[PDB]
Amino acid sequence: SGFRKMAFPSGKVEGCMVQVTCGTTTLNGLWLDDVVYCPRHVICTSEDMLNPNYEDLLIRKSNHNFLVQAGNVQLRVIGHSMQNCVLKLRVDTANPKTPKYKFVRIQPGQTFSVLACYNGSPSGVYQCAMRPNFTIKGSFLNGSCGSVGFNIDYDCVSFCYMHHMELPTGVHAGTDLEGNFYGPFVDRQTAQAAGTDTTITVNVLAWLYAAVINGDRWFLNRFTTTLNDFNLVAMKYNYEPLTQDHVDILGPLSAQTGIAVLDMCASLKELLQNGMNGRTILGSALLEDEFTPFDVVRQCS
Amino acid sequence: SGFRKMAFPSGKVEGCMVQVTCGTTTLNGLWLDDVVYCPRHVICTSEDMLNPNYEDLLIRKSNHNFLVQAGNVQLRVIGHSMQNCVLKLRVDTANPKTPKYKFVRIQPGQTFSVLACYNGSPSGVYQCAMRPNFTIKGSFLNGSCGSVGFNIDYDCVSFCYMHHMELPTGVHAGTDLEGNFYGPFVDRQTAQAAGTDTTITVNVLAWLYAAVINGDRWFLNRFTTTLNDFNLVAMKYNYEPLTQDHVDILGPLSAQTGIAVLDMCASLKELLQNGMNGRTILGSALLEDEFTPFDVVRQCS
Ligand SMILES: Cn1cnc(Cn2c(=O)nc(Nc3cc4cn(C)nc4cc3Cl)n(Cc3cc(F)c(F)cc3F)c2=O)n1
Ligand SMILES: Cn1cnc(Cn2c(=O)nc(Nc3cc4cn(C)nc4cc3Cl)n(Cc3cc(F)c(F)cc3F)c2=O)n1
Repeated sequence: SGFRKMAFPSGKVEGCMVQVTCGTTTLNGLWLDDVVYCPRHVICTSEDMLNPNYEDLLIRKSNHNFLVQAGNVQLRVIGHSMQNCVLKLRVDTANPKTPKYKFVRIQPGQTFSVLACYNGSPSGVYQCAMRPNFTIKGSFLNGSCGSVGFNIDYDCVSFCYMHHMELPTGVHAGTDLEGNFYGPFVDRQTAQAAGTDTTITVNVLAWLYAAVINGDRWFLNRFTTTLNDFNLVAMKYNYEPLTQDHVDILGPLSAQTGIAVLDMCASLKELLQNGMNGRTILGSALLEDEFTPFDVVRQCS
Repeated sequence: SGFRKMAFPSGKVEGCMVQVTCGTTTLNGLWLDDVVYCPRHVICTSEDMLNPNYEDLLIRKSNHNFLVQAGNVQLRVIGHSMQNCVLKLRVDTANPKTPKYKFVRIQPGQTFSVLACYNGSPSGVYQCAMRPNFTIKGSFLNGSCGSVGFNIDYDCVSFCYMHHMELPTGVHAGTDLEGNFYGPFVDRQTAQAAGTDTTITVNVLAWLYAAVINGDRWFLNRFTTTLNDFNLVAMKYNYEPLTQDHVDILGPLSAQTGIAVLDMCASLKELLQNGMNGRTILGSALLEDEFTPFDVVRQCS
């Protein structure tokens, strides 16, 4: 029993982080086989950071301009290329601890583990979700550029996020491991605004099922609603649309608990309309939306 | 910016977990140097589990009754001893990935990372606190016995918890790595009740400082209170006493934010008396008490 914000064990990823330095600019890189992946922002001097032309900046570089340090051992760069917003540095040594891995891009509403990293040294691990507005509400300080987000399936690490910058609201923006940004952001040191966010409805329902599995049932009721009558109220509360696919994905949880999805939706409608009234669900006083149906099944087996 | 429930990177601990089997009973063990540490409950058959006499059960065992599996490799047991509620199995192979480590016992109110483990295989990592009543609000399923909790300081892993059982309220009880239980619990398969819990006041104040560092200031006020007038109200709300040592420990956070501790206490008194009124602090709608002052400084550098 119990329900926590649970990350994947980070060991397989810790063994891949290195430090990348170009000039006096430094950040974190990801060493897989004989390639190091890192934000291309590393080739910016402090004067290039506001408005870089990255093609210009990189053609002025050679392999010897890149200092890669894997803990103690300096890795010799023997090639460099740029792929969208990530730089690829070929090194003369394959990482002997390279896990089986994939580069996957995730969807808004999906979760992943973040290994926060500073000067190539892992500092902490936490779980988060990609928000509907393509930001993440991370925890990152100066020096965290290049930290990665990932999921693990069996023994395969699916890398899905590489951290780039913090927006003025304190939320975070980055790319997939092919260098393509999540959301309408660009890798310049300029203030950029996140769009309006929404609440991930299917995740809230998944978490309510987790509560029932763990014996929190006070919010349940005998009522039911239709899909469209639910979506009419929820969207007044800045909730995203609940599709039949979302209802379908919630199937297994509905089966294990014996509570129909539209029955759970009637509970959520009342919680939205009435609040939670000095009560908690799984230790929280608000409706938690950063647990996917898969996360719930994973933790509530 | 940002503030999350952040665990330590788990790699150094993942490399130490093994599976221990005695008869048909199986659980997780911790392999450090040439010793495997695990709950002594493993020597119980299903019929011994309710009311074991562990000295009796163990004298009837020999080294060949213990199957230790480090992933693929079977470790040969060459000795066994029992220390309080943990069993020590000497093996013929030192763990080549043994980190620098210590066995430390933690205090109620202190936090640690949990590596949840099943059949010797790490599954997830999360952060939690030792509650004032010496339980932890973990997330554990069947097969998690022997999972460990830890902190990391520089490169040294300080092991502080080994998981044993789940209580009827769904909270969790275990021992330090010397086998001495936290709290008034015993390793028998009988229903045991946790005592009444309290809220960790110094941690709530630390988290309010974290909020101010992250720009959440709506709960601040121009008032101040005395230590004893604060403790009179807080204890009406099942909060633990705030000592001058607690005020002293909060010193650095008070200095970095320029908010005196008893000024922050006046904010907490109002939050307790008035509630939070449809507003959130660092993404939570209740007063979070599982972040220590050190956790805040760690994450809000
Ligand atoms: C508060 N915070 C939260 N997350 C972050 C991540 N982050 C970062 O770590 N570094 C950044 N700028 C750099 C300055 C450097 C100074 N030296 C010596 N080396 C440096 C390297 C970097 Cl990468 N930034 C800002 C930033 C990074 C980008 F990749 C980008 F495209 C635009 C940006 F404005 C940053 O956000 N900090
Ligand atoms: C739901 N939950 C949450 N945490 C836990 C931890 N936990 C556990 O993992 N196993 C336990 N009993 C066993 C049964 C076995 C069956 N086989 C084949 N092997 C087994 C091994 C164990 Cl250890 N228990 C119960 C329990 C474990 C103890 F160590 C103890 F002292 C008293 C107890 F009641 C358990 O709580 N489950």
